[PDB]
Amino acid sequence: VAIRNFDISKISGEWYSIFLASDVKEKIEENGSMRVFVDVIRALDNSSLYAEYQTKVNGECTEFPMVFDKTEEDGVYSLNYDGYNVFRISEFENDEHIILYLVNFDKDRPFQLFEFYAREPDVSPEIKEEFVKIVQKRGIVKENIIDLTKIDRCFQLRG
Amino acid sequence: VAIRNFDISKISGEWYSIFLASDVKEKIEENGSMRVFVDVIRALDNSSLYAEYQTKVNGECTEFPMVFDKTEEDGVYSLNYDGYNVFRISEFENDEHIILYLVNFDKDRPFQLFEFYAREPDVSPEIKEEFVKIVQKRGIVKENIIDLTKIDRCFQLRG
Repeated sequence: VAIRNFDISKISGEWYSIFLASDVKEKIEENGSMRVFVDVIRALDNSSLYAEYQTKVNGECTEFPMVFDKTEEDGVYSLNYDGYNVFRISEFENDEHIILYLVNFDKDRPFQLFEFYAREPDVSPEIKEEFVKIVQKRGIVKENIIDLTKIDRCFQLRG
Repeated sequence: VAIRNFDISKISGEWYSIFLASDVKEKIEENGSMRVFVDVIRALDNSSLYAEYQTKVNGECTEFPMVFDKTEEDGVYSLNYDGYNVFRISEFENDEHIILYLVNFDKDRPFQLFEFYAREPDVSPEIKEEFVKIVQKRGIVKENIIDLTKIDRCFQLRG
């Protein structure tokens, strides 16, 4: 229930991607642009955030960096990747879990996307349930929630 | 069908609010923060946009300005009003109609909102139909679409 602002001095280091949820399924499905799995986040110099992601293109595991630029609103960041994106990072229940709400402002097909990150590769079933509920309040349906701990997240490449 | 980038040199002057649509109805209902009716838009100096809005608080017509700040993405603007908002302005079918897609990044209750502006106070039924369809693709339901030409938009104050 407890969704608060993340303290950015606590964010750096290794994370895992737990769920992806979106009202445009194709973005988080096999070969979608947002089917990506976090590895590490680092705080850069001007308040920008750096992250490395694994992803599978055509069945092979790859990796690439992203950078997130701080907006004037706290906990809110913009990101140039498959167009322009704005999202908020929040702490979910405690500082070991991050809930992420993003929108991509594509002219023709914008969409909303949730990411859920944890310091552990898998989470308790209670956390999962609270996550689905939250996404369902945003109006996304359960079919569109993809549980990532049940697939290949390219762990061979982490580090 | 034709949804393109608005040419900002064509934007200034008088507009009218035609519809409001949102997945959080209360924002566009009587006394909601987003139940607002455009009057005029002006282009400012640094690419910022200025607009004046009428609104009814507790049954009396009022007015106040808003300013929209240009992001790096074209057609996309941020706005500090009832928290932090990001939206895209597009031309709808022709330069006399603007379709507006906004998100408010409130931590606890974010929402999506569409505004529809025209150079005329009312529009053809074809335009209306295309508008509802577009909103329904975004996953908002018809009950949440409020047709503004059927209420009081405080015209006494325009000018």
